[PDB]
Amino acid sequence: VSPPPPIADEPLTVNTGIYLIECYSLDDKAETFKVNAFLSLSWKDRRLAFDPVRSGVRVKTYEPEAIWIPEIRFVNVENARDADVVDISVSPDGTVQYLERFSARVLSPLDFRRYPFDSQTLHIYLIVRSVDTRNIVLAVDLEKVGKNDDVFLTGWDIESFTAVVKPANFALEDRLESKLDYQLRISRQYFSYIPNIILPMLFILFISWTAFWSTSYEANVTLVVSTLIAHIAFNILVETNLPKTPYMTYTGAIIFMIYLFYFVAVIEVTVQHYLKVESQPARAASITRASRIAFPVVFLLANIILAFLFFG
Amino acid sequence: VSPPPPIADEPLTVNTGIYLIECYSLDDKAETFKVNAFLSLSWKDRRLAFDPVRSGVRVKTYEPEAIWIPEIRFVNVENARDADVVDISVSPDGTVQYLERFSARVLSPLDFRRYPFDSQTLHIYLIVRSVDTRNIVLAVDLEKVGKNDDVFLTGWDIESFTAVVKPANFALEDRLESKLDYQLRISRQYFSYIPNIILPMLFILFISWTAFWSTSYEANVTLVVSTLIAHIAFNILVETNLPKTPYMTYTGAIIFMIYLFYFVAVIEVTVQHYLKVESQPARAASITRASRIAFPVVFLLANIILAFLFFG
Amino acid sequence: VSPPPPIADEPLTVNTGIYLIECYSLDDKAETFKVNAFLSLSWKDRRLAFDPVRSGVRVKTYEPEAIWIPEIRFVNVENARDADVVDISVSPDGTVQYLERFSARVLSPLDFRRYPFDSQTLHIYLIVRSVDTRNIVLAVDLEKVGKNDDVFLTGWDIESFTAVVKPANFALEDRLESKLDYQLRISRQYFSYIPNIILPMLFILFISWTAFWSTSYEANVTLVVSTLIAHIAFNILVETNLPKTPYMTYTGAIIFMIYLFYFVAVIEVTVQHYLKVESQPARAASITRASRIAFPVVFLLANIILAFLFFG
Amino acid sequence: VSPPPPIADEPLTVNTGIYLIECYSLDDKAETFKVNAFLSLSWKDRRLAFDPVRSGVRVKTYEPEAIWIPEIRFVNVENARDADVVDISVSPDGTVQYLERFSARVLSPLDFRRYPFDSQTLHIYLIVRSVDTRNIVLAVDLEKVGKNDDVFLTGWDIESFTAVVKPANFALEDRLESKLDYQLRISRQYFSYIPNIILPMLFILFISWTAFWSTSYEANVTLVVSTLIAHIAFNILVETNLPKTPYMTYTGAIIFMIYLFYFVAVIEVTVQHYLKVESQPARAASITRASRIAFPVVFLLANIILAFLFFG
Amino acid sequence: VSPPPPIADEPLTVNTGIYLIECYSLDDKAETFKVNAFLSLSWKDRRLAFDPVRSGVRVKTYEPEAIWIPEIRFVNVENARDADVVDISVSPDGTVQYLERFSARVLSPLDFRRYPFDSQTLHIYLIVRSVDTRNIVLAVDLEKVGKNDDVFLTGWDIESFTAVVKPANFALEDRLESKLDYQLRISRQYFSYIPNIILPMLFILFISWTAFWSTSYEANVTLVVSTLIAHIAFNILVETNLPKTPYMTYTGAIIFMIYLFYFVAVIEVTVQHYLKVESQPARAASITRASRIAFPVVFLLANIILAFLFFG
Ligand SMILES: [Cl-]
Ligand SMILES: [Cl-]
Ligand SMILES: [Cl-]
Ligand SMILES: [Cl-]
Ligand SMILES: [Cl-]
Repeated sequence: VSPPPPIADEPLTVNTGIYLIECYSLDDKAETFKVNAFLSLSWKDRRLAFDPVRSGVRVKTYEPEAIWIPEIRFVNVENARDADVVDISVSPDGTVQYLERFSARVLSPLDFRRYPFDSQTLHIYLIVRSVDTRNIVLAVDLEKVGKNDDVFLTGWDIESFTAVVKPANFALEDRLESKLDYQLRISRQYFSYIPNIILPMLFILFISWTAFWSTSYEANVTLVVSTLIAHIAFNILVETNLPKTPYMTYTGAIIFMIYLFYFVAVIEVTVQHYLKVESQPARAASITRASRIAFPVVFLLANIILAFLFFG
Repeated sequence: VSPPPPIADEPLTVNTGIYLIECYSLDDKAETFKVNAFLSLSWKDRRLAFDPVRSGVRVKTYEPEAIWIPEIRFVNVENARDADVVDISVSPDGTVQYLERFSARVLSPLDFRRYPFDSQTLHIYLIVRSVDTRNIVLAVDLEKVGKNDDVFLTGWDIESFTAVVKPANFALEDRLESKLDYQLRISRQYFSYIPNIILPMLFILFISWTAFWSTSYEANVTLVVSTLIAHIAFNILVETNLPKTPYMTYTGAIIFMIYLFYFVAVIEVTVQHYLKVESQPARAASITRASRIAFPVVFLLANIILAFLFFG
Repeated sequence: VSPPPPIADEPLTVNTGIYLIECYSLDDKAETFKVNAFLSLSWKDRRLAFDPVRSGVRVKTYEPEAIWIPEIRFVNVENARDADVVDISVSPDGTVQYLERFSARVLSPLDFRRYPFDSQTLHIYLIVRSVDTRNIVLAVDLEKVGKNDDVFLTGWDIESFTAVVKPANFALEDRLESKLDYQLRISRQYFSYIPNIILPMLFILFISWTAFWSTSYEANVTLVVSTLIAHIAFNILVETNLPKTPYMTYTGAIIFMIYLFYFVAVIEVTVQHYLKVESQPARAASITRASRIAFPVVFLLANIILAFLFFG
Repeated sequence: VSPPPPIADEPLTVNTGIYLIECYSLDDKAETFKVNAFLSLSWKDRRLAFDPVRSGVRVKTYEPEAIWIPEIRFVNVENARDADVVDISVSPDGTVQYLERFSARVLSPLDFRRYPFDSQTLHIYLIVRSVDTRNIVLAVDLEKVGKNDDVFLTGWDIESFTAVVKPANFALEDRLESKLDYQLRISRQYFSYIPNIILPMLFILFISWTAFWSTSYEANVTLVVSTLIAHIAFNILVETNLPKTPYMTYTGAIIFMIYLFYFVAVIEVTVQHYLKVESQPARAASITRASRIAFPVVFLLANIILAFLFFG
Repeated sequence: VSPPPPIADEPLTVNTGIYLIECYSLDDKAETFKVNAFLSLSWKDRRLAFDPVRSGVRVKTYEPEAIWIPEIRFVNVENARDADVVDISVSPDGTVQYLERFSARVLSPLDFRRYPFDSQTLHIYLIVRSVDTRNIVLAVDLEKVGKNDDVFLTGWDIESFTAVVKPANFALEDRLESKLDYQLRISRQYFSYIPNIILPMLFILFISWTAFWSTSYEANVTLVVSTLIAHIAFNILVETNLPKTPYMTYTGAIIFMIYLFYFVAVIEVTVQHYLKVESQPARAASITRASRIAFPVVFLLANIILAFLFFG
């Protein structure tokens, strides 16, 4: 119909609230997730007031096409939400209670600096646009914000679901707008990464390090290059999941360090064989004895330094 | 129109029933499946009673827009169901029979602790919301719950399809709700996993174990590392299907144990060669003779212990 | 409007017919295909009879919303068909001719016991439900069943498209139903499988068998294990297409037999080297000479036996 | 409303024309492509004639629901086209001009006998069905057939877009139909295939051929088998794109020939080693000297013969 | 209703403007992206003028079905946009302000000549078609063109979003059309490509180059061929992302050069062994000493020349 008119100049306040039902399909590469929740709205319309005694009823039920309903939209969605109306009720003083169930796909950036052990915050933005006759603002109803106990995300742990009470008011396309922020905090389940990726990689590296206790050139070459091939296959498998980022991450640094270590091991084997052929066995023995202790200690120190750099 | 009014205060009872027609597209990674079934509803509306003699008919046929129909919704669905109405009939006393055919996608968690030999239970939740004038509850009609004989799931065996008679009543968004639980029990067909994965892996391990009957260092190195590469390829192929879980599974433990065994075999080969070079052949012979018996027995004992731990 | 009334008690007969236009997207893993065809219906309604002389016309054209049309549904479809009405015409005696074009996705199980050389039968089920005032049955019009000459399936040969004349009548949800069966017979084009998979595998096996003409342990080990790795890669590539079945197939048996042969070849090489080291060259020579003839003959006999078992 | 009536018996002629705007998503495996074009129709309706002087206008604009419009359909489409009406105008003599923009997915078979250097023809079929009162035929308007200059297909070169003027008239479902044929000629861009696939394969084969200048059995075995593994990986990568066909193609023949060459090279190495061990060095030298020249010449001759067979 | 009439002959001017909200899903292989933006339109209709004093209002709000709205379409879209109307307001003099929010998928070609370090320009075309009574042209409103500060593309850096003020007027299908061009400039984030692809490839090549400091034929063969296999795997992984182009790119040239270098290294190893066997050690020593310096210098010079050719 038409937005309600003020007494003198006051803005119209709409109280909102979101109750989560389902959360699924978190795509790391596309930075998307899908949601299924309740949307609650409430405002005051004095034109709908009635006398309970004369009417003989306490609550009046309306239809969406029979009264004025504010237009609320989500900002970071791929398309408009698929919503259906559940209930509309009017109090004797004119207060309207609105409820609906929707479904939508949300876009939200992610941070991968600590990819196996990272935490993320997902954002949902609600906006309303002011009409040429009235100014509309948004508020938060704290008793209508929550989530179901059966909400589960495959691979993540859900911590909290709150909202920022203070809205943001600005001007866009020669009109005023109000924005609300709903935040969902999640943590990644990293248990499966240890025995699936972390430990076999260490085993393969330790297997490659056995060339320092041998003097056969062909066996050393075979060991080191074959372990390198296995490392390449594991790196391809891991990289199939991580997206491309404009910064450095923990896993990428570790993989690059492993490549560097393989290169240095090849150089050491080559040097030892060259010295042995040149009839200098003592120097080659000394070099291989040094390397036997040098490689693991440097690996451990570099890993400690990287862990401090990325998590400290 | 409007919900029927009670005599004094009694709640309105709606009898439900689901008859399965199709079941397909069980996605382990997404924890989803698709369904195609009949939905049956029945309640009492005294305002629709008629006299069979005066009307000359026994059953009156209505349209969905001409009478009041309760709003029933599924809880764990990605979107609202696609339904069409099949038949609406009214008995002379006012009893309404409703039938429809729908299609929907259901979300349900799965347990993978015994992944090759596991059984699952799938859940379908039906809910109804009470209106401001009447209270509505849900019931189960046992003669209208069942499934077709041609219902098939690719890779699973269907056991039963029942419903929990007792509903759950609670308060949500300042209104009362009633919930029903439909359970479908399935079992995985594990026949194909044995000759496709289990036995070739054993063959490859046995091939790698042949290095204990040889004294050539290069051949032993080649055998063990190449078998390791084959193991890595098989592990990648198997892991392409299993999702990531916050707990330990049977297959993952077995794979990790195989990696450990390969590492120990490499260490044994390296030790034997080092002892042989150092002019101590008897100690190397003794070690290799011990290992020849030690490896299979330990493998068998560890497999028995793991099987008891996960299935006992 | 309302279903036509009988004279005394006779059921209403609806003559059906399906004319195929397109067939595409046969998914072996999902056991699905898509269709695009014509649906023809015909029945008698005495309330629509007219006099050709008075009206001055021979055929009267109606609209779908102006007369009664029976509700026909497909049983094994994922969703309801997307149909549009092409023509409705009424004969002077009351016979109605109905035509429409639809599109749908069909679910039908497949048998993979002879996967490269198998034949399949696809099923389409038509059902109708009886109303509370009349009983409805289904019939087949043989002059309206057929297919286009340009219907093609990628990888299959289309043989015939017939229908079972006799319908199935039963009771479901306290009402009578009639079901018709349309069958489409197809055969797989197996030409490409021979030079793409069958012959290179034989070449690789023959290459691995060359180790029986050599006495170098390292070369034999390299040959056999590298050919095993190639076999594993080919097996992964083949298995990417075949779904998982609760029974044994031809290809799986062949692959398992090849794995067994590789294991036995490794054992033979190991035995020959062990005998040679132990200063028993005559026994090793005899064993290798025996194996040279033993392996191909056993392979051929096992292949003949398997072929007789699966196709005889 | 109703189709226009003839004077005595003449059929109704509809002039058609298609103007291409976009062409994209050519799927070789599914044999599909997507289109976005204009559809133009024109016919004569004498019931719509008006006097320009009395009306004071030259062109009258109508709505699609206010006049009769023929039903035109595409034959080889997966679903019905998504169309919207752009303009309807009527000339003073009764000639109607119709314009619309649609989008559709087309099915069309492809020929892969010369897959890297092949040319294809894509087909679009337009059909119309005759009503019980009038006969309708199709014609081609040559001034309204064309394509945009920015139409591009990823990986193909567009040559021409014409139409066959002569329609095909036949009887289907007891009615007459008229069919038109629109053809689009395309050519594949084969530039990228040379340096990406063709030349590295030749390099690998030449690398494998170096075993004829050596007398070390182990090195020869390593070279040949490792090059075979690389060939298998390249063949898998190439075959990921080509679909399965009931005939032989150029690429498949070349790959099979390369497999045959690898097998013969293995046999030659094995024979040379066996002769050398048997204290017959001259015969092995002669054989290897012959093979050094024999292999490339036979390869070149076989390639020339295959090229003549497939392209001559 | 009907387009507004001119005074004598002037064309109707429509001022446009696009405000970006979201940009996502840039597919390199399909050459597509998705957008979510505001569309603003403005024109003059003298038939809607009113007197503010008599009406008592300053702005009049209409509905889309109550007034005439020009038909604006996007040219390079896969389907018609999904739009909803936000606001329609009319000034006292007759100026109409129109606003809507849409979503669409755009087709735009890309250039890959400098694929890791390339910049692209994306194009959005707006068109309008003239009616038979009035001529319509398009203009740009510079105060309504812009983008949000939170617009992000995964893997790209957004630089600017402007529009070409001058429209293109031409004739199509016997009517006049006007076209506008909106351009979006983006730059690829190339940081991740260095440590993920560029440096490990250099490490592998350097590892393969170690064969010039050895005289063991078998070890050299193993090193070079295994590094070649690793190169093939890396090349497959890189090529999985780049589409096929009718021209040469930087990455393809580099990969082809690496293949050439591997071939020449194999030839050098083979020559050295052949000379050594023929009792000419000095010539082989000289050749290997030359190659030790020759290979890296030629590699560096070729890389410099290629970089100058593609970027200079
Ligand atoms: Cl929205
Ligand atoms: Cl629902
Ligand atoms: Cl249906
Ligand atoms: Cl169509
Ligand atoms: Cl559009």
